[PDB]
Amino acid sequence: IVGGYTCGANTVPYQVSLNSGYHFCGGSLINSQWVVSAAHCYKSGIQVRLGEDNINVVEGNEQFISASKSIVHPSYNSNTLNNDIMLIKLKSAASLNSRVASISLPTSCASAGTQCLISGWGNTKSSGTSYPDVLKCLKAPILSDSSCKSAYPGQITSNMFCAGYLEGGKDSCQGDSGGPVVCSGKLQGIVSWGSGCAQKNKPGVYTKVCNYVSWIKQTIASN
Ligand SMILES: CC[C@@H]1[C@@H]2[C@H](C(=O)N1Cc1ccc3c(c1)OCO3)[C@H](c1ccc(C(=N)N)cc1)N1CCC[C@@H]21
Ligand SMILES: [Ca+2]
Repeated sequence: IVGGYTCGANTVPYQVSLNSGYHFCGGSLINSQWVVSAAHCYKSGIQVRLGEDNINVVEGNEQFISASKSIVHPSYNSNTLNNDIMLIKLKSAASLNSRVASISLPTSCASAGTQCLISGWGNTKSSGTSYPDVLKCLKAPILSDSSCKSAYPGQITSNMFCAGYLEGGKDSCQGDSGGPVVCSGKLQGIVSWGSGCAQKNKPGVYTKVCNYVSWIKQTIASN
């Protein structure tokens, strides 16, 4: 997260760290046995880490749970990043509490100007790599489709939206991928891609989760 603020420990209880010996992606807990992340975060050997603040220190409230399966959207396209979403099933159900909790799926898509909360443990600088220990937070609005498509002509599908600041200086970045964009208490986005981080006129692009709710529900029901 570039230009954000320290969330505070366990203030974002649905936030997850995907770990393979190191943090590589975020995710969101959507019930006690399933996580939503980005398709481009796919790998084998994923451990899900719940209840984290400092990812480098065991502080209490952590639960480490292996992924038993990862389900990349079958129409995910690695070139265009269309359908950049993946479901992860936990080996065992998480123990839900004040500090470990699920986030609701949306019943409707969010409109432009909706202010959202984006969080993660990714890079906090644009040019240069500085990773935080603790979870960072950023408040950012959803941009209009017209502004999104003028920023990234020809690259924006109906399954994507832009959020952030055209003036720059505030954005998600490397390591934030697959993390949550939560607006009015519902999961509306997944950190997917962008052009650098926090560059002027290059806002972040996010998977539009409201387009996948039935897929999510049908997939979880059958697995
Ligand atoms: C694996 C994808 C990679 C991903 C994300 C991204 O931007 N990519 C580049 C990419 C790939 C294909 C594309 C694309 C961008 O635009 C159209 O098609 C991602 C990324 C980069 C920048 C932001 C951001 N500024 N909000 C958000 C996510 N990077 C960081 C680490 C993983 C890598
Ligand atoms: Ca920790």
